[PDB]
Amino acid sequence: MTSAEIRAAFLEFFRQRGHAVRPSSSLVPGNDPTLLFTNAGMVQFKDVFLGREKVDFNRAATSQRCVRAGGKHNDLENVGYTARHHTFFEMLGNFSFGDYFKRDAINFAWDFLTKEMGIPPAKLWVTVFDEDSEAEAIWLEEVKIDPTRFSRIGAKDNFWAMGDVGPCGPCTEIFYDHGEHVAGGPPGSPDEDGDRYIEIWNLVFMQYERDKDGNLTPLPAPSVDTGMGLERIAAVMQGVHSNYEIDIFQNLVKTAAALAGTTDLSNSSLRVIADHIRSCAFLVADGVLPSNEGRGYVLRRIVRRAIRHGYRLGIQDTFFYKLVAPLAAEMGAAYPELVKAQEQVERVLKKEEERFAETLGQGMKILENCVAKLDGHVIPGDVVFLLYDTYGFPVDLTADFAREHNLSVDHAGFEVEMSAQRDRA
Amino acid sequence: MTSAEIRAAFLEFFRQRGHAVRPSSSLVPGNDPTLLFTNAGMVQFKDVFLGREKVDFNRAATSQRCVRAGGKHNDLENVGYTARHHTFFEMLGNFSFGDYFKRDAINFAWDFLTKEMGIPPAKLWVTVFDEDSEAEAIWLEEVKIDPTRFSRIGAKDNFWAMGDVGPCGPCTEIFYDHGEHVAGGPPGSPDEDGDRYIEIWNLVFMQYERDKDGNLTPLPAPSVDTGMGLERIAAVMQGVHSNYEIDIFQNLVKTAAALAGTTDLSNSSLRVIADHIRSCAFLVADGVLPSNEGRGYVLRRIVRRAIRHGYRLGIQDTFFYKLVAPLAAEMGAAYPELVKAQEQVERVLKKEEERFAETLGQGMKILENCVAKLDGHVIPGDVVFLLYDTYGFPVDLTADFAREHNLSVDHAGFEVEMSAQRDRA
Ligand SMILES: Nc1ncnc2c1ncn2[C@@H]1O[C@H](COP(=O)(O)OP(=O)(O)OP(=O)(O)O)[C@@H](O)[C@H]1O
Ligand SMILES: Nc1ncnc2c1ncn2[C@@H]1O[C@H](COP(=O)(O)OP(=O)(O)OP(=O)(O)O)[C@@H](O)[C@H]1O
Repeated sequence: MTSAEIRAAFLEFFRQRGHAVRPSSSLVPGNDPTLLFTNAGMVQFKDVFLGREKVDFNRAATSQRCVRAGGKHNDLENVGYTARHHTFFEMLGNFSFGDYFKRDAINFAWDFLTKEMGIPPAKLWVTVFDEDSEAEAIWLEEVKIDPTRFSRIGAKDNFWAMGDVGPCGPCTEIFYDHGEHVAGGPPGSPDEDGDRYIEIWNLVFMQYERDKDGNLTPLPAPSVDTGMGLERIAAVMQGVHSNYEIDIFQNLVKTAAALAGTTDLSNSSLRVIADHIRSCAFLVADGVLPSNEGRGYVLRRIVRRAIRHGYRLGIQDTFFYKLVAPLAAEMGAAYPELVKAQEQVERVLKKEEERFAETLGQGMKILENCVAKLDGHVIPGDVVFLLYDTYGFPVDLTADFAREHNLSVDHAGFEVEMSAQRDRA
Repeated sequence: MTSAEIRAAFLEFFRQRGHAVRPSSSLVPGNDPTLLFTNAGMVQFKDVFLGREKVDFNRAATSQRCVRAGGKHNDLENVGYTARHHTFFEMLGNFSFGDYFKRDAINFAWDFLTKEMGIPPAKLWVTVFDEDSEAEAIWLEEVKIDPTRFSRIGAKDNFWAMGDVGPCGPCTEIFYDHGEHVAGGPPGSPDEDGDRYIEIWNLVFMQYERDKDGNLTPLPAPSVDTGMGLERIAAVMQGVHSNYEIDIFQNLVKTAAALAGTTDLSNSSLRVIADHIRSCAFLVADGVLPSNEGRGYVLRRIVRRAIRHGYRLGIQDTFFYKLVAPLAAEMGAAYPELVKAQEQVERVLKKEEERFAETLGQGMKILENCVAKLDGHVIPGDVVFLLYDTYGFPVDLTADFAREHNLSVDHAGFEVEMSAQRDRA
């Protein structure tokens, strides 16, 4: 089953159950100058959940484009290192605005995974907040799932809050078990962080409200916000362990491999490049341009990290913008604004890669020389600062190179150099 | 080697190296109204490290009484469940106020452990911050420790900051390996939290200054603060795996066993009672009295949790204050104020146990009845609030009973009940 078929089936399943299918919001948040990029389906509905905005539907469903490259939800460093993390991904979500609550949300998700998608329950694993007896009863006594594939988890993973004040409540999560050929343990075990038991669907129950003085009260109309990664469930439905092996990435990875002259289609730097073109092209299409401040600098950082991975692969000629075309062919039916903006996106990414290529090769020679002469395992702060200040290397780009060689960078020493520079500038 | 001999050998070792041996400060912090209790040897010297207070010595050593039962980390819930956690413990520390730095600090610690204490290097394990090449070079190239018993760890465990602003810097830690008979893995492994590799000594290097804007600059006079748990090194030096098996706790546990009429010195509630008399008696000796606010409520909570464990053991008469006498006999030479205050401490703890005994028996009947009839795994919030509001059960005491029966408590439901109560007023 293709990713496009899963996306369409998800939305139709919830439309049949009375959910208004709404378009994805932009990656640039409209009403939040404190959020870098839209990072969940919830973002555009935040004022509805708060009761600050009224809409003519009380349940909705979206496939929301998200980027997690900043804040605590920063998966940029996991890209290329796990089977399950992207910068750009689509979050399939259903929302209840004071309408249904835990019973329907749990039944909707279980019906979709086990009935519409036909996933064997023996491959699924469920977690609840360990103080949420309602969710546990619904799962164990109503749905009647296997209680040996069930974990009760504390507030760090399974209790959610919109902020210090505002709505909060427990969460329940559904995981897919990729089997004994993948390292890792089930949720709650010391090895839960492995790629074997992958979190597929997170259901948030807005149950309580905390006021400015800290009082907790019950929400007058409890609400639901859920989120499932399209790529992870597509991997499940296409029989592969890594998100990068699904249909949606095949043309991207093949094109990058051709541009690098390689047959190693599983190469981690090709996967990084395929991930980064998605976030970079969609970010530009949503109006972000490279810069040295704010949202433009996150875009600049990801673009330049993609260029460096091409350098690592031996690519000698401008290449990154050539992946906009297979991306738009693959995803343009779902995201026509990408097709409409394709030429402008290519021009922005070409220009940025050319700007960085002015200094990349010379900066890489310095780095390679540093590693060759290095006594310890830490690239020194003055070298990091030199690459940043003279060669346009973001610190995290240098650190990404370093980690490929089992090295770290001296972040504190770099910050000391920055402070010394501010005094001189 | 007895705990008192280790304490004295530690202080003398550093006195021989020019350290002013200074007395422990009180458990009640004087110059930090946001800290509940003194939780490290650093606390009384914070203003010296900050340069706000001048002293006639630039290097020092203390055996500091600490309580960690609130705030960050908070080890109250670990007491009785691990070989290594207390509420009250003594932290052996050496301090450099802009004097020596990483090299001396590392050699001082390795000399004390491997030469003064004679601990085999093969039983020790060292961690450094993974960006601290100075610490790594000193250990590996100067001291020349076994590089296979060495871990590079990230900023969460091996980078320290005094606050959002102020001094910060890398840490290096020394662990003792209790061997194959104890579960757990080395620092940095998924199973690092086990009791096999126990952290003995933490060395903090104040190397940088972070300002209100987030900028780092080098500290004008780098400084050192170290801390080593007396009980953990005493277990090592006495050939036992658990803190509760050292000389000080052999006496306390045996006395508790006599009060409970049992020969089963391995009963976990005896270890809890033995730990809690230390925190409760020293807190009272330092002038804290039970109350329903602030520091007095933490004392009240620990006292009442100790009483609840006596109830679990079947103790039928007022008992907790009777452990003050063996505590004073065991620790009174090092802490004469405990001897001076012994009768006052006894009276305070007796009165609190008597005040609580008015309702403990009835509340326990409710709790036992609730457990017998309970559907699910969560004690409901209204029962939690009843036990709190009418029977004087702190929420964490009820939760401590609950986990003994594989149960949790509904904290959010309790807070809802508290808000409902405020509304009725
Ligand atoms: N970086 C990512 N790459 C790919 N898929 C992701 C990524 N982040 C989240 N997802 C998918 O989106 C779903 C919803 O994300 P969300 O962050 O709300 O849940 P969560 O990961 O449990 O939250 P938290 O980690 O903060 O507890 C996840 O269950 C996962 O399937
Ligand atoms: N609750 C406790 N019970 C017994 N010993 C303790 C306790 N907390 C700390 N110690 C001992 O005191 C030493 C110094 O503790 P300190 O808090 O400075 O370091 P830490 O515990 O590594 O800090 P972190 O909170 O970052 O883990 C520890 O290495 C340990 O030997």
